[PDB]
Formats: sequence, C-alpha cells, structure tokens
Amino acid sequence: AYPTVSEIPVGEVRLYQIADGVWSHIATQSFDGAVYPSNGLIVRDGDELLLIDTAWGAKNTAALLAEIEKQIGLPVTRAVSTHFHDDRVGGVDVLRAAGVATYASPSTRRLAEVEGNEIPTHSLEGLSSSGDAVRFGPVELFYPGAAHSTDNLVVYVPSASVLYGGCAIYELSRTSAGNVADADLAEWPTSIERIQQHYPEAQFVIPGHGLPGGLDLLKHTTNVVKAHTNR
Ligand SMILES: C[C@H](CS)C(=O)N[C@H](Cc1c[nH]c2ccccc12)C(=O)O
Ligand SMILES: [Zn+2]
Ligand SMILES: [Zn+2]
Ligand SMILES: [Zn+2]
Repeated sequence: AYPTVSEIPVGEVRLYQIADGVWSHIATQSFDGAVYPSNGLIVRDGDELLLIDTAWGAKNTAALLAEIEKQIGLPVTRAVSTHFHDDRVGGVDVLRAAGVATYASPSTRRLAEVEGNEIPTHSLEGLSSSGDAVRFGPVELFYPGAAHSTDNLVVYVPSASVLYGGCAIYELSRTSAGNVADADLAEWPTSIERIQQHYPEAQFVIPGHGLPGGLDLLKHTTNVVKAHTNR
C-alpha cells in the first residue's frame, strides 16, 4: 500500500494518510545515476496545515502544493525543514513565493548558506542543546543531538502517536550506511537513545527515505551505524 520508486515518476508526488489529520508526502529524484524516494509530513492545524520538509526540488515542491490543494483543500501556512540538505530545503523558494512561512533552526540556516542551498526565512528558538524540545502548532520539535547531520531535528504528533525521524532514522530494508559525509558517527547511537527515551509511546515511525514501521527502526539504525563504524 505504501508507494515506492517504481510507482512515482520523477516530478510527481503522492500523499499517504497515516492517521486522522496526518499524512506523509512521497516524491522521487535522480541522484548520481539512480532514482531514490523521499518522505515528508503534513499535519492538520485547525483549518490550516503544517508542512514538514520540501519534496526535494522546485518542480517536485510545486507538484506537492498542487496535490495538497486537490486532495485536502486547506492552506499550507507554515513549513519546517529538519536539516540543511536539498531533500529538506530544496523547494523553499517555491514555498516562499506561494506565501508559506518557512522555518528552520539557526544551525540549519547557517549550514544551508555555507552549502549554497536554499535558506528558510524564520529561525526556530529553543533547540540548541541535545534533548531540547519545543511545541510548534500541532507538533513537538526535538533536537536529539548530532546524527545524520549536526543539525537534524525529529518531529512528534501527540494526537496520533506519529514519530517522524527524518534522515537520522533508516528504513528496515537498508542494511548499509548511505550518505554519511556530514554525519557524526560517534554520537549517532547516543542521539537515537535520546529519541527512544523521549517518545516510548510512539506507534508509527517514519524514516526520511522508504517504508514506515514501528519503534524497531531506532535500534535498526543503531545496528547499521555501528557496523559502518567498524568497517
Ligand atoms: C540527497 C539525500 C540527502 S539525506 C541523500 O543523500 N539521501 C541518502 C538516500 C540513500 C542512500 N542510499 C540509499 C538506499 C536506499 C534508499 C535510500 C538511500 C541517505 O539518506 O543516506
Ligand atoms: Zn541528509
Ligand atoms: Zn535524506
Ligand atoms: Zn535491523
């Protein structure tokens, strides 16, 4: 039932309902010769919507906004990017031109600028130390420490028991490390343990790329990271 790369041509976006008022968005992109899928989140906020992450590029993110209007029909008023890579901020300029207020931590905004990537407009306070959490509309934002990147955030929806891990959490079918160029391999297992301690009641866990599952995805990611460390 969850859509895969074989079903989404590059340039198209699908939506998947996880629980009442909570969807994932799924898109695809070419990277150095191959095609990969990528997930973000949509959370209903009264009569408005909060978006978590772009759809990995300008064309994909325009298609995302069109699909949201067709299928859900409520305005996207705010967006949060969970780290500085192009699958999270690529498309921020399209969001801004459409009137969406874009947000990220000051750490993410700095790293995006250094990389020459698109830069969310607004800065999120209260997330500078490992273990920090803040409320943002219908979600909680949590900084677990450095992992896939030094700035990575995770997102929890308390009304639905949905944990969105972004690219700090791997899907079960991935048994080898992927893009680790910006990672803190030494701290990644400790950061995962902070997530487990803060969200033990999570029922649905969504990785940055691929299939959702349960809390087992956390220990799975620690196993993959430690195996890579011992390469
Ligand atoms: C451009 C993005 C930024 S996080 C990126 O590099 N993403 C890769 C995605 C990836 C690498 N190997 C795979 C195998 C199966 C499914 C996904 C992948 C990552 O997060 O490691
Ligand atoms: Zn990344
Ligand atoms: Zn990613
Ligand atoms: Zn495993």
